[PDB]
Amino acid sequence: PDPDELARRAAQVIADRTGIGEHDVAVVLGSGWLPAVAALGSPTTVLPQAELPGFVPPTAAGHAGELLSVPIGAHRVLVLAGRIHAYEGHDLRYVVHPVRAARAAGAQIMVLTNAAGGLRADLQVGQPVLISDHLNLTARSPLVGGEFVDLTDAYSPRLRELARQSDPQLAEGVYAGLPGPHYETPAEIRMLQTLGADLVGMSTVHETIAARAAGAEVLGVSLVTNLAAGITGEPLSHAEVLAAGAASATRMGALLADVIARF
Amino acid sequence: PDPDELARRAAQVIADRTGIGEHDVAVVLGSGWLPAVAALGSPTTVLPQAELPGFVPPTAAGHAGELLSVPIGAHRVLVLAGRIHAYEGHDLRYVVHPVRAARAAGAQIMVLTNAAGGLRADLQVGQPVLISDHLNLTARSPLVGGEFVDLTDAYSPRLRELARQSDPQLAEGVYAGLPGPHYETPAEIRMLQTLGADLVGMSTVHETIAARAAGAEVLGVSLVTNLAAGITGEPLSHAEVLAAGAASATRMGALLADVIARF
Amino acid sequence: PDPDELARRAAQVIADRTGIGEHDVAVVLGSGWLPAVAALGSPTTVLPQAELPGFVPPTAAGHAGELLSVPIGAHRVLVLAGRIHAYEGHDLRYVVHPVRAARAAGAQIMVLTNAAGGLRADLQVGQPVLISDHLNLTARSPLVGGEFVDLTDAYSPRLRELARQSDPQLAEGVYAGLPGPHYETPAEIRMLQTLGADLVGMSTVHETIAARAAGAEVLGVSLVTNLAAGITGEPLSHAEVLAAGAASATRMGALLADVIARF
Ligand code: HPA
Ligand code: HPA
Ligand code: HPA
Repeated sequence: PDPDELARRAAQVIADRTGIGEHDVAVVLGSGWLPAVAALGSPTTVLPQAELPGFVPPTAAGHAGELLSVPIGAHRVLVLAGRIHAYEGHDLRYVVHPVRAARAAGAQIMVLTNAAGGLRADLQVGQPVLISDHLNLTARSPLVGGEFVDLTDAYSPRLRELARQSDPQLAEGVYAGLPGPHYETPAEIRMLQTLGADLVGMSTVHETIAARAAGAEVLGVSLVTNLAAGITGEPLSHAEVLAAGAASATRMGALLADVIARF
Repeated sequence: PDPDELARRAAQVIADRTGIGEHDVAVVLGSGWLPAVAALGSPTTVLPQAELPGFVPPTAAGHAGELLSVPIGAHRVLVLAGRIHAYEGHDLRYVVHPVRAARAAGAQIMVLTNAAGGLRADLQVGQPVLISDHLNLTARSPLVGGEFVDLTDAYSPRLRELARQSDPQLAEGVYAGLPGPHYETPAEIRMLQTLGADLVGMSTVHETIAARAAGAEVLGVSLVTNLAAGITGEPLSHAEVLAAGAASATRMGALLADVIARF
Repeated sequence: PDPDELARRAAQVIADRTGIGEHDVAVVLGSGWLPAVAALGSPTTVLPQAELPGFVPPTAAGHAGELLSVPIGAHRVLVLAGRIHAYEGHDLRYVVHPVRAARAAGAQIMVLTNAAGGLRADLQVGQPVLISDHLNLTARSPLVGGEFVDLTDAYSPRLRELARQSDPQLAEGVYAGLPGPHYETPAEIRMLQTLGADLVGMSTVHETIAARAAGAEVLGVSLVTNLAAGITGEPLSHAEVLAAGAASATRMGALLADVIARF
């Protein structure tokens, strides 16, 4: 039950079931990014997350997602379809366990994807934005002892350059992670603008900190699924977030495959 | 024990005990606002909150307040005398249950009142200020699943206009909700000024988010009970907060009755 | 088990074991400040914190620190060697219990020391900085009822003047307390700069609020152990923090002894 022990055990199961000793990249799919899977490549192995140690919070029954093993270029990639966010009420160890288990299975790069509100003038709905840095505004950490991790270049600049070779149209921005699940007030958005954020969302920051803690590099990719509250007046809804996710799914899947191949 | 089930059950008790099928407005009284009750109108039914499902946190014995049924104009109003704030240590479901139960009893408008420190130059002690928007600075939410609520116009502009017809002297401002129960340092107040806040307090933000989630409109009213730490130098105390509440009680009760009548 | 009852009981043990009815000053040593003890003075009594009521969180076995009784000038000083921070996962009552117990043993002044990242241009590694005020950015409080404490001059200006008589080179600054244990991103540091912070760390804010709540004056002293993330590019590590602590230990111990003597 130490998160690191269940991570090791998950990796044993992954290697055993896939035949693959080392998956060197992993992908965590954001809200609304699920339809991008087909466009990533064809999975050779599909593992229910429930059949893997440490993925499911002990209580609250509910059909977790899948973990896919997908060849992308010269990489074997672990793709996380379905995830748990802090707003679900479970210990952060479940929010970040996929990262830790992927790391234990050999992932040296974590591609952490999300749905985000755009805060910056230039941003359009459907636009992918690389994460240059983050503001963790949750007052929490997935780390528990005296485990001090340096977050300078938490979002690898070189993976960034790598990504922009694949799509020179890729802007980058600072992502603010909030608890959710309520969206923000217009006043809260003006505040985030003041604090230096370009993107806003309810995930990612803990996955990033756990990745860094475990020694992996991180590429962060936001899909702008809406403009942030108050910027245009358009109402925010999860259905609208899923809808933007699904409209951009072939683009996102294709982008991720090209970038990952380039690693 | 689902908060929505205890809300429904509370509403059954309310309708049964008051004879009133639908209370279409509710009022949550702020710290120090208790003496305003007399001035709201005469209650036809008084219900100990302890006799209502879901109001009292299982543990920590202590004499909760009352829920009053009060005719105000063409409305039957549920008035909450006594409440629980997050600084008490209980699950947020108890902080917001009065809102949810009022909603289940038919309230389509929640008048959420509070005591606040004034951050903006123009503000005087004893002055009521409408809440135009809020900064939730608690890192928490009363919502728990994937329950995504849009907080654009969380504080109904039209209820605002409505209120100002009753008292054209009503300024409005952005309210920052903090955890408490310690008051703020002068440095924290300068920070809140930078973040765009006009008012500061230890309640309200969760009641507002739960209201919106449940489909009610919100009118937020702050009594400025003191200037925020560092602005004038005057020391902050709860006795001083209660004292300002009590000095302004007839004014506040009268204001609320007039505004509510106008709904 | 009320924190105040275990505080009283700890003070009974302290007075019994030291022979000293009243220790009028206490010192809480920061990360990396442990080697400063020798330079404070020679302890007359050394008490394992485990032998004192309320210091150790019920679970998670681990060798706590010591509480030392040290004559410094005309004062008997309680010196805390080893402490618990919020990032350890324990209830805040354990983070602040040393303050409360010291107060119950007669401490009217708490010298709260820490390791901090420097955010302001002028700051050098190894430099002690007095805390003029704080930003509590944890979304938490060590206070639990309706216990409202005014934090105006939480860091006694007069103790400040007192300290600067001992070392006229002492700059002062606003300290931001964050949860940790991950260090900050460069974007988070630019945000803290915007919010008015000069120093950043993972302790102190709760000890200060508990001190004030209990009626003690506070002197806050940060050792700048590194420049904050992104300011110079230098990587942050706990080993580097301990190393700066140890290099500055004789200076810090000597400074504290001189200042405390002057009280
Ligand atoms: O605007 C947003 N805010 C918070 N989370 C989100 N997830 C998608 N869009 C948003
Ligand atoms: O100044 C304040 N700060 C926080 N809460 C308050 N409640 C009344 N006044 C205040
Ligand atoms: O830079 C810092 N940030 C947070 N905590 C710290 N403790 C020492 N230095 C630091």
